[PDB]
Amino acid sequence: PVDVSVSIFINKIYGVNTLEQTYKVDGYIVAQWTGKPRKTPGDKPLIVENTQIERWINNGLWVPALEFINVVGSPDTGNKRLMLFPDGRVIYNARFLGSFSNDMDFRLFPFDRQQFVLELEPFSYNNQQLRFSDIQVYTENIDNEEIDEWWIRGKASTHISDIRYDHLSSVQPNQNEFSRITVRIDAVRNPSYYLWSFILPLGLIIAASWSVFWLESFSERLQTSFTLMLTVVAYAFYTSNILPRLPYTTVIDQMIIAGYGSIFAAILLIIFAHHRQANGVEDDLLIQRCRLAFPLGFLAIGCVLVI
Amino acid sequence: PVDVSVSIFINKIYGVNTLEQTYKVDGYIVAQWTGKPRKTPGDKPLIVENTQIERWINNGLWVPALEFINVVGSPDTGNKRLMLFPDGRVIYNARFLGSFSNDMDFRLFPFDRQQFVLELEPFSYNNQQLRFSDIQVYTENIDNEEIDEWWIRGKASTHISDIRYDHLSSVQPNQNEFSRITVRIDAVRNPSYYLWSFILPLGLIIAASWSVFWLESFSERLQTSFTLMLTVVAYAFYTSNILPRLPYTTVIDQMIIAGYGSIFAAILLIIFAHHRQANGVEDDLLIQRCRLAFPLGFLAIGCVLVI
Amino acid sequence: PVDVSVSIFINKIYGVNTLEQTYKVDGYIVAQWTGKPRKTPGDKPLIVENTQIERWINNGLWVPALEFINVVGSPDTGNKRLMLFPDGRVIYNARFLGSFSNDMDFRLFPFDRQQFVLELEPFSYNNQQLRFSDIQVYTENIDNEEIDEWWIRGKASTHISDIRYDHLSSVQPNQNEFSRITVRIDAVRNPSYYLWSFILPLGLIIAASWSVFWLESFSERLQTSFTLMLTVVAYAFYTSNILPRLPYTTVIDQMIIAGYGSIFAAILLIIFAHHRQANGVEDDLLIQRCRLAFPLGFLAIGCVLVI
Amino acid sequence: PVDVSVSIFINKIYGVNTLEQTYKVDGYIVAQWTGKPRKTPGDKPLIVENTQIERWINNGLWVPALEFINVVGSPDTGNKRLMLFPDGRVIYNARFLGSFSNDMDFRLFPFDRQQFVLELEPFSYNNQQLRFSDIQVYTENIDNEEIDEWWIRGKASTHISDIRYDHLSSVQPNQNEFSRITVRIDAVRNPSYYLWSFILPLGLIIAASWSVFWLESFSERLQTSFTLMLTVVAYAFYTSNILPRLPYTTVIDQMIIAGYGSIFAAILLIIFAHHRQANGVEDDLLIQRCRLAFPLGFLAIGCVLVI
Amino acid sequence: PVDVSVSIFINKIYGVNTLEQTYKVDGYIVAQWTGKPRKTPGDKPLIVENTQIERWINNGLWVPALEFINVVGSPDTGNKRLMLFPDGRVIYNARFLGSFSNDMDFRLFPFDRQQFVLELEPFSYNNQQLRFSDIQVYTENIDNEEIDEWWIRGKASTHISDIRYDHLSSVQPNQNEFSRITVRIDAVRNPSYYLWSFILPLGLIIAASWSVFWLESFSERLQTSFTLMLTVVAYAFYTSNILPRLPYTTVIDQMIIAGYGSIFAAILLIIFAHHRQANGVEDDLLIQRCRLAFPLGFLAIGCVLVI
Repeated sequence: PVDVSVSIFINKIYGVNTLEQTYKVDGYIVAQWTGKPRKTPGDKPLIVENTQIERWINNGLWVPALEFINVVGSPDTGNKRLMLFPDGRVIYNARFLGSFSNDMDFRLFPFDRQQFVLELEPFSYNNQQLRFSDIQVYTENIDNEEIDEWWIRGKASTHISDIRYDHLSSVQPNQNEFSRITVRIDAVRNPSYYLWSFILPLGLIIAASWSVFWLESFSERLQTSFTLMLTVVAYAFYTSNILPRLPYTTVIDQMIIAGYGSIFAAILLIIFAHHRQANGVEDDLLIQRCRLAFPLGFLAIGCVLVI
Repeated sequence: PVDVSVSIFINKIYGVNTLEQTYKVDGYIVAQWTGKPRKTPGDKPLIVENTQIERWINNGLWVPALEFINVVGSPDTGNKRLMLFPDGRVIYNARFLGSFSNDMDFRLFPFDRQQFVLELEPFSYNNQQLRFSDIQVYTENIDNEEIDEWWIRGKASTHISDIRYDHLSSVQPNQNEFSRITVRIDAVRNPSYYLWSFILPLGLIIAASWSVFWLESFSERLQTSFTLMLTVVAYAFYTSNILPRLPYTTVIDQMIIAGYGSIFAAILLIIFAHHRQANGVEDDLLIQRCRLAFPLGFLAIGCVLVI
Repeated sequence: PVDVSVSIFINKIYGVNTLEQTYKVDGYIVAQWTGKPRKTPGDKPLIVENTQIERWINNGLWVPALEFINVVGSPDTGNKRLMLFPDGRVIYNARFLGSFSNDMDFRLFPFDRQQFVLELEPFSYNNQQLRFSDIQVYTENIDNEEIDEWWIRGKASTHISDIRYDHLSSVQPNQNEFSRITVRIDAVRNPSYYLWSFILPLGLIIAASWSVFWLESFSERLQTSFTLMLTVVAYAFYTSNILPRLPYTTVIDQMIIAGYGSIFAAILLIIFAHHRQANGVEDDLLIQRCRLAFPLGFLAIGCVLVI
Repeated sequence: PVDVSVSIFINKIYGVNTLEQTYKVDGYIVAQWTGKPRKTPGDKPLIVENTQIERWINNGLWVPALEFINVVGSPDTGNKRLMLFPDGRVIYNARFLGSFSNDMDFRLFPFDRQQFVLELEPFSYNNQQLRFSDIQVYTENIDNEEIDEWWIRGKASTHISDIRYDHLSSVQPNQNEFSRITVRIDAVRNPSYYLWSFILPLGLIIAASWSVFWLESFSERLQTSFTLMLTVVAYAFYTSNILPRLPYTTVIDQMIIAGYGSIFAAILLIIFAHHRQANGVEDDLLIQRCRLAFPLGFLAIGCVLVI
Repeated sequence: PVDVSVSIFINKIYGVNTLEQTYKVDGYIVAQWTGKPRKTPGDKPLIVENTQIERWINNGLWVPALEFINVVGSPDTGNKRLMLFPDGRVIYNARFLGSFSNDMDFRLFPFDRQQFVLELEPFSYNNQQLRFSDIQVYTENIDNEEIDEWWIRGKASTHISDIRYDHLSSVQPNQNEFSRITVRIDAVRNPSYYLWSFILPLGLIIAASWSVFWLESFSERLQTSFTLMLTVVAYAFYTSNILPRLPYTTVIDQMIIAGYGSIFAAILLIIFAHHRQANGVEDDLLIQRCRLAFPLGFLAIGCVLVI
């Protein structure tokens, strides 16, 4: 009933792939388990680097394949080493860089929370069980991440449960429960850039759109609308090119629709004000003085987007 | 005439390449077939991991190469294992990530169907036959697809047919029929994002184009048209940059031309309105009152685009 | 002087790189040639799959290297198999996918003609000759290129010629002539998409530009032109991002320049209309009525663009 | 306590990945260390190239794995050679190209300060220490950066420090201190292109925005403001697409937000001038003559962005 | 002091990386050198293809590793063959595809002169020299043609000089001079595409920019200019997106600044014309008649930019 200790050193997470739901993790991994003792050179432990390891297997060294369950494609294995002890126990060490997969919601784009997860599990062993799992990191929050991508409000989160896999259990009846280490790391999106540089300009554009009501004539009002209309389309484009592509509406992406709407609603009022009259051409007394009433109407509906 | 069991675990479909007609499939695959019984260590089945497998072949172990017929390029093979049973039967297991090809129509872009398909067939064996095929997916539709991209409808279509391959049969007369597994999965595109953020703004922009007939003057009418023209071209760009590039007209793309036409037709009326007159000056009294006759004409053309 | 029959199964191409002049080809290749007989297990021919093939070479099996002359970089060799016959003849089979290069003229962009080419020739053999060559495409022209950019044309083209290579021919005097299979498949560009969505709106835009002459004033005429100018600049951008990048002027690219001229010519006329008078301020009575004389002037130069 | 001399020849930096904080370094690396003396063919030193090196290891030649700690994924090892000297000493030479990572502040974008760094450390040895470190570079500052992208202020550097690694350490009590070479090179972004072609055009536009106050009418003033609004949205787009993507506000990114504001502030004054009056419609006599008082207000706040 | 002849067949140059200063070269390379005579099968020369080569080295065949000094990462080695002669001399042939680097000045962007370079040098041998070097190019110009991106001013140059490498000269005292082939090919920029399709439209816009002086009113003049400003920003974006990214100001990039200035300068005159008066509102009679004096002022500054 083989015991396996596991420790995973995390060096770097990088590259969220918003569409494919994919991120890259570089780091090391450690497995420790005790086997039959052997004579080593001297009596100090014997060290085996890279290319040499595969040879020891051909002479009867059992070395379990540890698969990353949730990695997308075999990861980049850097240097790898074995530490064989004269008393038997064996240490497998390897550096990796791999593209891992997990479910993640991006609907709250400028203010995200995400959880990056690793799932390690032996490739073909059910009564070889994973003893304990450990990780690390070295950072400081809240501090220097007005420089950084986002804050890692969060920490370790170890699991290591057992998985059933109820399919073709008759291949080996009664035994198909595999030991799976699961690690998860929480993180929040530093909104600084998307607020200071995206949320703000869009609102001003939407806000400046309302100043159309202070134009004295009607032709002035209506013609200006199409320039404001064009202004939203441009900002919608600048939004879409730079922001990460997604198959749903982000908070920013909804704000873009809010601009498209606010200007189109004015379009209807500007026209309906002209032809809801007592004669033929009269801008309805009290109607064109929604100058500070359209901003109130827009802000009122923009508080139901929150809850 | 060797019998071969096959089981295919499907983990993930992701990243369709609309231009090249290509999608990626990550998962596992299993092959089982019984051969001459042999002595294993103890009497437990023997487990052979990764590199050791290629060695076992050099001692005369026949292991059929199973090629993916519809894969584009050799796939990324992760971990692989053999299970040699003392009673003869052998279970080949490997994790695979590969880019597969299938016919895909994207003309109805925001409302696709589609069928993701696998085709497995031994690389050099016609008597060796595929016994039975199974597929395993652990997803839920419709449910979390507001965070994903696709809705899946079908869920397990399996075939296992036979192929003729009638070329150069005199090399071996009478025998050239191969056993081919066929897996097919139906799926539908989540129209949500392209409606709320692409179909929606485009219609409003096209709709606002019609309000030009409510401009009083003719210089206003004709001059304003050119501003609307620019608005469509801009939105065509924003459409073209973010939407997946294709060599045919999508539904949006047809709606995009619909705008281009409405504006050029409006241009024609606006000018024809001015010089289809009685004497000096008269803008044809009723023709500038197609204010809600141009909207009706467009929706009529937008209902024959559907069927 | 060994004879070698070769047949090339072509599966798909699909991904043209217009700048690098490059297309991808996936398919199979077969080589058959008769050698000294041998004893096979039983008397059935012996099958060798992939890694085992390289083992047979180390025991003196000569397997000629067939190089793709016009492939850019080593192609992806999928599965490969040998067929060793008891009567001597040997069949080499392999699946390939590679990016090939050929000269391709794209000057007539929306209406291209191309020739996709494979060139196979042994890597180091002058008196080992290719017996006869075969090509298996199956597709059905005119038909499905409604969905794929191209259109298949004339199909199979085989040569099997001799090459001189007169440089360092003194390295091996009197013998430097190689047997080269040459495959060529002609193709035409499906213009449907670029017409309905690029050529057509462009014509509408250029046509609408001429309508400036029906604007009454001169300040109106000149001012509106600058909006038309910006409209043309926008369409080049929308064109340039989506269309395939090239180092020469395509047909579309020329049509784009026509707008730049028509507007700049109008700018000059509209201004010259104002200051070609008898008295201070009189728009030359006939010249501003080139309203349907710019439409005629444009079309005359666009039929000398044809020949 | 094995001594190892190290010299790292740097051939090329380049291709900074501003988002991933990543740069590539091409060059050679040399390891020299004296071992048990013996006999070479003749007495000239023995040279072992590439594929041959891997053979020598299996007969007991210890060659330590030198890992690039800050490389992202195993780097590309070009050619490698061993020089075994008859007096014992051995020279390991290999050409490498790998993607290295380091912390990079880009908040000062057009005037960045970065430090590209190598961190070398043995993969599995605690009393085998790095003797001395050398680097070779051959550059000139301030001079060729007319063309080169990077001004260098420092003249390389070398550390060769000690690392604790206080984890896992009871596996080997008393011994867990590793030797790490650190090489660091200072460099700056060179403002020429971003000033002459990005900073300058932005400033001119913001200045021209203020000339809106010199329009006689109010409709002229307010309508034109929306045109300036549209222009800024365009320029933010042109900046964002071409400039390197970052998760924070660069100097340019800050300058962009100021433009968005100046127009919205002008819009408000233009309006407040109109309705901060003695009657109902009088542009407040002094306030619309902030024509050269908005420029003064802009220049004063743009000096607090510096400090 | 072994003599080695080298001949390099060049098949294709393609894919300039303007930022990284990098180009791709596909072709073959040939090495010829005379050694101890050996007995071959029969007396014909023996041919060794690919995988078989590395085996011959392990039996004492010395084959020098030839490194491309300015190649960025180890290149893709296609097929390789040995021709061992009974009289001793040995011919190494291999097809290579690799990414090479060189310094490239792009400041005169649309009209460059460039020099593509290969640099070959043995990896670990100082008294084995390159006898004579030959390369085969077949590049005729002016003619090729009809147009392209570069033209060819020659065929090549062939140094084959001696290198010092003065760092660590005591590794082997008194002998550290290596033989390095240097091949260089000159090329000139085919400007055709960038003139007709980029330079020409800019001039029309810049020329049309001056037509603002023929606008009658001042509100006409000043308001219209803000539209012209937008036109340049649009064109800079379209320029920068399609044109190759660079770290310095191209000729085009300066022409873009020339527009930015001419339009901003017009703004200044247009306003100064209004307030350099005798009464209060009189447009200074001669100054607004710089309509064809600003074209003259602009053309003069574009001729000292030349020298």
